[PDB]
Amino acid sequence: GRVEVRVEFEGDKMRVRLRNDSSTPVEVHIKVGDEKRTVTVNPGEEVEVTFSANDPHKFNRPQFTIEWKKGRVEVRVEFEGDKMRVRLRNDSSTPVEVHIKVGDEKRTVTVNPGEEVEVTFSANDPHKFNRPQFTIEWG
Ligand SMILES: [Tb+3]
Ligand SMILES: [Tb+3]
Ligand SMILES: [Tb+3]
Repeated sequence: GRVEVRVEFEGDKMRVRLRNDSSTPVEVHIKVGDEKRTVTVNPGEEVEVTFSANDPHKFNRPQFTIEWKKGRVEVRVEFEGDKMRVRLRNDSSTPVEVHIKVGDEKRTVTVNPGEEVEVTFSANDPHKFNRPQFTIEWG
């Protein structure tokens, strides 16, 4: 299994592309401020989710929840100063590799059931954090 989540912050828009390269349908929840969007991604399927905000600063702390039907992986991104914090919580019965890609930086962490992992990324240039992407891998 693999669920690919790509984010682009092109403008007043957060685009999220979700690919389910696994054999079970996943439900994906995204929260940014007052707006929550929710989508089923069937096996093989790609879905685009787009938030708008006049003030693009309201996209500071987006949360992603992948549900398999229990089984949830929660991913919170906190853009604070020159740093991007990524907090991964695994609430399933099985470990998950999370591969993270922010500009040049590539980073892989295992997350066992009931573990929370925080990875911090640095930027010389806050435009490094404009197209962050993460993949959750299971079995
Ligand atoms: Tb684009
Ligand atoms: Tb539902
Ligand atoms: Tb469920």
